[PDB]
Amino acid sequence: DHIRRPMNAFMIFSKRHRALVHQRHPNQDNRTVSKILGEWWYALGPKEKQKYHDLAFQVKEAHFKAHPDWKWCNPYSSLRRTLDQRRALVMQLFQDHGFFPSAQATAAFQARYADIFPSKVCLQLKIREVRQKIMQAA
DNA sequence: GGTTATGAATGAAAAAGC
DNA sequence: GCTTTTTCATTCATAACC
Ligand SMILES: [Ca+2]
Repeated sequence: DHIRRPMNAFMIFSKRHRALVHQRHPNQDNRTVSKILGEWWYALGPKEKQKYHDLAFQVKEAHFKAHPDWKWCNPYSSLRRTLDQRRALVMQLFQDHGFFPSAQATAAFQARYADIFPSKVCLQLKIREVRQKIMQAA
């Protein structure tokens, strides 16, 4: 039972609305529920979204007040050309199967470009990075 | 300056072993 | 088929890395 990491705005939103999403989608597993929670979080307006950011701020403040000494712990030329190519392909994946493509369509996308994405975690990260970057500019 | 990797909560699905 | 352990989907914050 070490000192945990404080919840962000989304993890607070997930803690509250996860049981409601599972009620409205009972034949879809928890990993798919996480895809729905993220879809709802993007759908919120600045009014309701700021409510959870303000709630996440107080959690961080109380966390430092309770744990004052806690610390947050954890080809070169063709590298940028590769990264730009990876983001462009994930852009096509979203416009072809939605921003939260099914695990099947995501797996088939990985195999179609198995050379560009040498692993599943490399593709999933790029799916999350590109999607989150589009939503901040909306 | 830009990118990668991590851990926060939660829980069905999978793996392990029986 | 059961119980217990391990996977992993999600955004955000962010240190570690390049
Ligand atoms: Ca078995």
